[PDB]
Amino acid sequence: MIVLFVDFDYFYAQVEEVLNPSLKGKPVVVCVFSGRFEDSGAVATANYEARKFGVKAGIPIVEAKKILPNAVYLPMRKEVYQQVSSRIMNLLREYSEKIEIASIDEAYLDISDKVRDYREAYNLGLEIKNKILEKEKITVTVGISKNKVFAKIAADMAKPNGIKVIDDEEVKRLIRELDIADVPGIGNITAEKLKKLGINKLVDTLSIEFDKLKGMIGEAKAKYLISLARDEYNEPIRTRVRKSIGRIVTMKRNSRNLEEIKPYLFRAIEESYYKLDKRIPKAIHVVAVTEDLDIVSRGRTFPHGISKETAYSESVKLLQKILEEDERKIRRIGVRFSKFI
DNA sequence: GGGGGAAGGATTC
DNA sequence: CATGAATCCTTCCCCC
Ligand SMILES: Nc1ncnc2c1ncn2[C@H]1CC[C@@H](COP(=O)(O)OP(=O)(O)OP(=O)(O)O)O1
Ligand SMILES: [Ca+2]
Ligand SMILES: [Ca+2]
Ligand SMILES: [Ca+2]
Repeated sequence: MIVLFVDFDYFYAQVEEVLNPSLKGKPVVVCVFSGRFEDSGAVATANYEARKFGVKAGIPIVEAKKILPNAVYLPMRKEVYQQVSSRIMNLLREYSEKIEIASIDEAYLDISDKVRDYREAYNLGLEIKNKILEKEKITVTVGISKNKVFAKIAADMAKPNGIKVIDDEEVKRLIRELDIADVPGIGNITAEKLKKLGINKLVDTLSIEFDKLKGMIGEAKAKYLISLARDEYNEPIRTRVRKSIGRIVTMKRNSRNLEEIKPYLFRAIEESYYKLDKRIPKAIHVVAVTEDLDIVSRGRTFPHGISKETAYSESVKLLQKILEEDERKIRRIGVRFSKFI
C-alpha cells in the first residue's frame, strides 16, 4: 500500500499569480470582503511572501493591511480556482485509477500498482510535480507514505513546492515523537482534551484506557488515533461524493427583522439551486451566524424532492423558528440542501 | 433494549 | 475584527 498525496501550494493566490505573472515576488492576499464596511472581511489565503509577516488565512483584512499596507489585495474568485483545480485533478487521474479528491486543492492517489516501491513512487512524484508545473504553471507539494494520514503529514513537512517520503521506518519514529496536534483531524479543541489526559504524542494513546478516550474525544476519534498509533491505520482511497450543497452570505448589518433578512436568504437559495444543477434535495436547512459568532440552524426533510418554490416558503418558516427560539441578532444568513434524490 | 432516522450542534480543514 | 462541507456526537422519537 503506497499513497501519494498531492497538495497545491497556497492555491488561490498562486492561481492569481498565474493569471497575472507580474504578481510573482510580491505579497498577494486573497480575501473575502463582507460588505459591512471599509475593508471588512477576512483573508482566505496568502502567498508565502505575505505569510512571512503573519498575514495568513483567517485574520481580518484590516489586520493584514496594517502589517502589509502595500501588498496586493484581491477578491476571492472561487469559480476560477475550481476550474483550474479540476484541470489539475484530471492530470492526476492518469497516474492512478484510485483517486480521492479530498478538496479543491488536495488529492490522494493509490499508486500501489503503478510502482513497486518508494523509489519509483518518489520518482512518480517528480513526474507529477513537473507535469502539473509545465501544464498549469502550478507548484504542488507531494507526500508519500503507507497510508493517507502519513502521506498528508509528509506534504505538511515538505511544503511549499516540496516532495517527501515517510518509509515504514520513519512512521515508527513519528508515532513516538510527532506532536499529536500535528496529526490530521486533530484541531485545537481536540489537541487540548488530549493534553489534559497527558497525551502529547500519538503513542501516548496506548497508555490510556479506551473507555476514557472514548469518553473524552469520542469513539470515532479514539479508534482513529489508536489505529494510527498501533500502526494499523489503513483507510482506502475512495471517491468522495457530494452529500450537500449550500451558500451563506453576510448581511450589511446584524438584524432580527424578517423583511430585512429575506433578500439575503433568497439570494443564498438562488445560488444554491444554481449549484444544485439537476440535483434535487429532499432536505433543507437554514443556517444563521449570530452577532456573537454562534451558529444556529433549523431544518426539515421531505419525503419528496424540493422545488425552489417549496424551499422559498419553507426557509422563511425555519428562519422564523430561529428568531422565535433565539434572541440574538443574525450576522450571516444562509441555506443548505442535502439528501439528494 | 436496540434499530433507524431525523434534528441541532461540535469540529476540522 | 470574525469569510463550503464532511464527519461525528448527542438527544429524541417511533416502534416491535
Ligand atoms: N479561512 C479560509 N477561508 C477560505 N478558504 C480557506 C480558508 N482556509 C483554507 N481555505 C481553502 C483554500 C486553500 C485550501 C487548502 O486547505 P488548507 O488551508 O487546510 O491547506 P493550506 O493552508 O496548505 O492551503 P493554501 O496554502 O493553498 O491556502 O482551503
Ligand atoms: Ca491543502
Ligand atoms: Ca494547499
Ligand atoms: Ca493541528
